[PDB]
Amino acid sequence: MVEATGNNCPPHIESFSDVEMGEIIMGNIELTRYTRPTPVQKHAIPIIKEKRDLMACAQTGSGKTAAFLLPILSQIYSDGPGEALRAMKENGRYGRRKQYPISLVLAPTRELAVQIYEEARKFSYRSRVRPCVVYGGADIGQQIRDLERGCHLLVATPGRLVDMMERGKIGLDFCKYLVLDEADRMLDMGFEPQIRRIVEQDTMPPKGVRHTMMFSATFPKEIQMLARDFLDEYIFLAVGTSENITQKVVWVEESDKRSFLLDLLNATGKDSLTLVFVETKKGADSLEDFLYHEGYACTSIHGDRSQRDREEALHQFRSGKSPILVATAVAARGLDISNVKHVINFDLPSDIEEYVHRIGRTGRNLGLATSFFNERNINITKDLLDLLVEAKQEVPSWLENMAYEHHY
Ligand SMILES: Nc1ncnc2c1ncn2[C@@H]1O[C@H](COP(=O)(O)O)[C@@H](O)[C@H]1O
Repeated sequence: MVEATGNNCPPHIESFSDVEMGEIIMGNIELTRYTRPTPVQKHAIPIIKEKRDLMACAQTGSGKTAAFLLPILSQIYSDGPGEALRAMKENGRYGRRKQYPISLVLAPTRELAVQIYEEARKFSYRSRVRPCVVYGGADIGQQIRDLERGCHLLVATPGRLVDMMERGKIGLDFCKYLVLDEADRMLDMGFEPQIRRIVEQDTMPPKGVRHTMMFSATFPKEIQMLARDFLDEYIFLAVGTSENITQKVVWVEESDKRSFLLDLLNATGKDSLTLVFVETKKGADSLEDFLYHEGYACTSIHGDRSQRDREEALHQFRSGKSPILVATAVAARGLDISNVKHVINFDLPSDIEEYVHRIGRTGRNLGLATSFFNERNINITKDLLDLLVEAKQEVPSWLENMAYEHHY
């Protein structure tokens, strides 16, 4: 889970439409095919939309890039500087030869800057904002020519940005959004003097005028001290498994799933915790009852359970008194369940996205996900095949077969 702490902290959201980001952003989100905000996004988006400074301890895989880009671009579209007044300000003797970014994102490496820039383009599509990216280790002439086409949003490595500033190619006078991404890694690389020259020693509006966000995977003292210097009345956001997981997919008819489950639980040793996902609340109650009467210590959680029922279930699971948890996915979202050795998709979900999040509960090191598949699940065939192949897992032969069927 995610915790956010500070004075008057805006509450989190559940979906992108919970804040009014406008039609350009919302249409771009549909093109990007994000369906719901990740945990860091759920917190960071309303924080940024409310114009609050943010210190976020979060890493890659978080969705931290869109967590900052979405609300920043949204604000620029909603209430960015007036076009014509701004052109008067930026038009020199030779035309627009120096650019004045509304938003600056600092990043440690060319590879990270480029990723942030590519995500920005996904969200700046059909808007007035042209993002741009500059980085060390590549021809500067080329970058300067590109800046001249427009950077309302500039992504940059710190050394190359200082170079651009010294050359008079970039002005920070109107820069209203500053993001430091992987701030820890930037300090590790010795960029702090460059960052201080960018932020404190030139023309960037000071904290409380500009809006500032910092992201790092770690939070040492030096980062807390940078946050204190750079951030005004900020909120502290702390976020609490990829290929550590063996994935088994087996063909199981509905009337066979309980028996198949028993065999899986019989092969379980130790105190290994098992998470069993089912489709429905009824399904959860019914399966927990079957297991109890079969002599298994298990518990269950779903949406119609009280907060007390839920706390009691988690207590037994976490002590390992009842080392099998039966859950609907909607019920498991948000609660802390880590040391799961085995995730069982007793029923598969309709979307491969939900599949990925479910199996992400095991091996945060060794982990196992076993999924029961039948005719009800034809619709995820190709996406599941793509996922298995990508993770270098065993692909059932019948799955590759079904994947290419044009007759059934
Ligand atoms: N709401 C979302 N839904 C699905 N994928 C996302 C979402 N937000 C970010 N991502 C993806 O998550 C991955 C890691 O993002 P990041 O942590 O921003 O490096 C990238 O592939 C993003 O495109």
